[PDB]
Amino acid sequence: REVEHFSRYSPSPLSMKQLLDFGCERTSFAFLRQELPVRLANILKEIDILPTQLVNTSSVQLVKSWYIQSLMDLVEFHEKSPDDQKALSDFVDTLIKVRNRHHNVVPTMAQGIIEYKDACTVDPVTNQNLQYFLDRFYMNRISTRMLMNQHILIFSSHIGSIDPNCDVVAVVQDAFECSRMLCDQYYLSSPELKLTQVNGKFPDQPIHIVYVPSHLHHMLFELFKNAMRATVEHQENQPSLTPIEVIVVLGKEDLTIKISDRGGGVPLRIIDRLFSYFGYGLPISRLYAKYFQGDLNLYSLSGYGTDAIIYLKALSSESIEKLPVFNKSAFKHYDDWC
Amino acid sequence: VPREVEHFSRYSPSPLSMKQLLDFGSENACERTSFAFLRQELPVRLANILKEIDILPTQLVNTSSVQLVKSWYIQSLMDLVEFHEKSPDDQKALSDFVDTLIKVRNRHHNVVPTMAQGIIEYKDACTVDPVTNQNLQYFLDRFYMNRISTRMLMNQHILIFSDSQTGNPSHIGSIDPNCDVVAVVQDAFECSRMLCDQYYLSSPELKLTQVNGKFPDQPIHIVYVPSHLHHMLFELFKNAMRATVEHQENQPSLTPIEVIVVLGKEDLTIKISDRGGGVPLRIIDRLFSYTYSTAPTPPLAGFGYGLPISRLYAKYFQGDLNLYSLSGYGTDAIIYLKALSSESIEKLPVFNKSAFKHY
Ligand SMILES: Nc1ncnc2c1ncn2[C@@H]1O[C@H](COP(=O)(O)OP(=O)(O)O)[C@@H](O)[C@H]1O
Ligand SMILES: N#Cc1c[nH]c2ncccc12
Ligand SMILES: [Mg+2]
Repeated sequence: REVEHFSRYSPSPLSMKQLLDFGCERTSFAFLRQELPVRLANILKEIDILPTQLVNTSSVQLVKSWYIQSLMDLVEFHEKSPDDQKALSDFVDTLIKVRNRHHNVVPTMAQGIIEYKDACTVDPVTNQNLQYFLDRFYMNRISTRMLMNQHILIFSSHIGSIDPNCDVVAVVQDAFECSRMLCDQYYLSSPELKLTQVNGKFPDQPIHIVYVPSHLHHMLFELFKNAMRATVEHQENQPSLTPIEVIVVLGKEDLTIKISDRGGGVPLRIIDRLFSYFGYGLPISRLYAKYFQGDLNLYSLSGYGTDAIIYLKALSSESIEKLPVFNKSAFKHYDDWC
Repeated sequence: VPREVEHFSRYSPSPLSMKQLLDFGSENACERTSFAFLRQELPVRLANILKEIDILPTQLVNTSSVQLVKSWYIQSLMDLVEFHEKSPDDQKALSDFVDTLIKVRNRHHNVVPTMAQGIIEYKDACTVDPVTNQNLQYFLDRFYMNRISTRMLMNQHILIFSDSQTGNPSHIGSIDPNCDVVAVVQDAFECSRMLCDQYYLSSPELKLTQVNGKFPDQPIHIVYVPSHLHHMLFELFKNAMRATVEHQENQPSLTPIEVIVVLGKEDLTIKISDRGGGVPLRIIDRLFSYTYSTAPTPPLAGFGYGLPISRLYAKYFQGDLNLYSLSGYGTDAIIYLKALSSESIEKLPVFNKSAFKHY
């Protein structure tokens, strides 16, 4: 019942500036007790149009059961007053419970997908719909986790998960070292980092933007793992490893990071496969980039190496949630060239 | 439209590979067979695009420029259908067919500027331009790709079977089976340099590197149409040179344009890198719209055809062209070409229900 009702609302996207300028507990409580059920209900309605053999997997049934229970947990606060202190404190406890309940959503959904794909025939249309759904499902989770964690961290130098002066280069170095450690453990060697930076907006000044560092770290860690693996495997018959070159550029509207390796590249024919849905790190990393209207692209030189590029909005006011909405256009989405 | 247009528009174009075009021009060279194919295929391709011309905005179709293009295509279609009664064994028919292709080629010589002129007028008289009108962008990709394909096929026949039009001795028609990619890069760069020097009295240098992953240390060759490759590189070099000079105009020297040519198992990839300040990601898509240009409309820049037309040439044989920019620093332009001639297959538009739906 509650699912159908709240699915009629459209999600309300927030800017990073809103999350900053705002971060009153009563206001956050009133907003989130409405907004989180809306987002949960919207994606629940989309789960119901997936193939029947996929929805009936124990994994998708778990996700659906968790999301429905969290929606009901949150809807129960609509009968409470924002002035009710126990309700404010219980709301924090409930968000923590919901976050704990959703801790394993990503690997559980992935398990359902893998089980369905391995067991059943998947026509090309269905395969494209699964890509469409998974992008939207995982973006939806990124967004609910973002909002809930903001309220938890603030009300239970950063404003919640947002660093208003994110040291981009420092995140790049941290993500690279994380990948380096795993590369050394597995291969006994790893490429070095050759980093340069260009502050076009503020010449010679350090590069800072408003951003969620954990998101940026996730994107860079995944790209570095892939670039290090490609370098080591492509150059296994070599004494030394070519470095991974990174340039960080702050323009007027955009913050760009380009990661270059000489790991042999990938044929253009199959480059898109890397973004197909464990092999989920790259498509999810692109979701993180697009979440606040950024983007993540790969362009490879098969036989030589690969360039990975992250785009982020440089202005917090333009960093607005990109949210999926279950509406006529979505349902409809589910030969002019030879 | 004439009955011949309606009839032949019902057929789908038949795409060929460069391997076929090569074979049909050398070992499998049979003038009769090429005649039999082209006298049907060229009407089909002309009729298919003529149907899409009819559904353009009435204010655009009625420009003298578009009406002329339509009149040219119809006459060429009629010229070709007149050969449907003749026998391939008729040597006079084969000779007349060559003469007719030369006539059609000369007639279509000014199609691209004529169509572009029409778009310009339709923009001044109605404020409608491909930048904001997705239907016009959609049509122009298909119209220009269609012309690329018909010019390709007719030129192949002319340059192989005509008495006086022999083309390049080392080529099979317009196809170089051993295209020296790096040599075309250098030639295109020099062409762009000469034009850049006339607008700015300076031009960046070329820093070229090459990697033959498929045949290490060997010169990089693929089967390709060098004129098409030259056009793409020339347009991308013009863009990189303008961006570089104007962005570094207060600097004692110019950073070079860096080019890497890589031959892999399936791909030939050319990346052109500049330090010309880059482009905001927001407007990246706008860049590939016909007529979009940050320069005033006039030539070095301003007509806004470089990127979309160059992308058409790349995609014509299943390649691609992308642009990735670091706003505030520079831009990487990347060309992808198929390394195998058997996979270099014509990418052709077809007029059908799907096409009609897009409009
Ligand atoms: N390498 C580059 N660096 C910066 N901007 C570029 C680059 N290449 C293209 N552009 C932008 O894309 C626009 C469209 O380019 P193009 O289609 O070649 O037409 P034109 O060169 O006539 O403008 C240009 O006006 C320019 O603003
Ligand atoms: N992300 C990423 C990658 C960066 N380099 C790569 N080389 C081969 C395959 C994937 C990648
Ligand atoms: Mg240009």
